[PDB]
Amino acid sequence: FEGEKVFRVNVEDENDISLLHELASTRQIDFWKPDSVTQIKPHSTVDFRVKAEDILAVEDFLEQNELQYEVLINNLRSVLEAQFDSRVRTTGHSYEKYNNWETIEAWTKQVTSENPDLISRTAIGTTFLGNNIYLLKVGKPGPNKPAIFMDCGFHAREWISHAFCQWFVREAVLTYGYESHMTEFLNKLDFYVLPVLNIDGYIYTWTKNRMWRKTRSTNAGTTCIGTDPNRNFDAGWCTTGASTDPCDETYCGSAAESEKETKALADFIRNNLSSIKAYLTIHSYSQMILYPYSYDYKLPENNAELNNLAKAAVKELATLYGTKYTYGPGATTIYPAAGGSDDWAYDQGIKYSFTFELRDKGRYGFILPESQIQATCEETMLAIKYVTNYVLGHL
Ligand SMILES: [Zn+2]
Repeated sequence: FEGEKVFRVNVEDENDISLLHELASTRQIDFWKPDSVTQIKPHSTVDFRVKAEDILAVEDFLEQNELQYEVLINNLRSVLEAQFDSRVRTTGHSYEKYNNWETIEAWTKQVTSENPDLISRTAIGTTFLGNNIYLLKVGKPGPNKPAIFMDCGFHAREWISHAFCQWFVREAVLTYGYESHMTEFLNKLDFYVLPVLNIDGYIYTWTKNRMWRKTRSTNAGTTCIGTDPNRNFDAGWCTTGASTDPCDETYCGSAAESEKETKALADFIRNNLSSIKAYLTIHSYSQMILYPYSYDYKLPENNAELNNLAKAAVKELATLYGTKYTYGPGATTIYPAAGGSDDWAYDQGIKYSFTFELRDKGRYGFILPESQIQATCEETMLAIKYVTNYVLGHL
């Protein structure tokens, strides 16, 4: 990644959109925000990574076509080399470092072993490569308990999301019995926490390509690997904002739930639907709380409720470090995109369904340094606990 840059471009009108589409047809562009040229809406900004050999051609294109831009990251190599800046020295698990899959997997076994009265672990299925997909149930044992479901690591490169699910579990077990809200939460409900969904992809970001997003499944008739798991669910599947080309980063897959990982998640949720009252899915970056719908311009029946809940959660998050989040329906932040898990869960009857996009706002983008894990998780905890308390009181 030596000499690679990440650009941000201001798009005003449809002319700017088709210009970016033409640029992306001329050079290989890795869209960071949103996920593809096809998800770009008028009056927004767009972030994308450019290869070293393409920097001058891209800059020339932006300048001569009068697209206003800035360089977010001047040398991606420098940012990548600076990501591992944790002051915690150890080769084992740390909640303040990014942990590889072998380490996270060992952590799921250990944290469960150490806290059997608060945590149980199951494997809800296996990935394309045969890795167990672990799910942790966090709560004091009891009958007929409602549940909140939270997943992290849909997208391989969004490392802060995987880190957050681990932090959440730590907070649940260490504050139970000591902080009144968490104590009430674990007594009355369970959290189902899926710390990494896209395990094969996550491994790939550690071993071969830090910028990988998709699953690692094969596709018929092409060398292009993987499906976008957040375009693989049965929600207006593959009708908008995605791609039928396996070589695209938003490939919807060969069918809804074609991926072992997404099928395992959808099966678990269907099998547990009477219990699950909220669905929370954790991503990065851009500091947003989004709710349905993304697949269509239509609004959910309880739009006013979801908007108010999102507003309150965003305000609660800001109380800690002043971090600013935006919020709203998915289809107001990007061009409509089909096949999302938050939309799917909502259409199953789960009335509280939210996507969280964590820090930052583009300074480091996906490559958030370890030194920000703690503050990111701390403030995010406030929003999650706020949503939990709301859900508990609105059963
Ligand atoms: Zn994501």
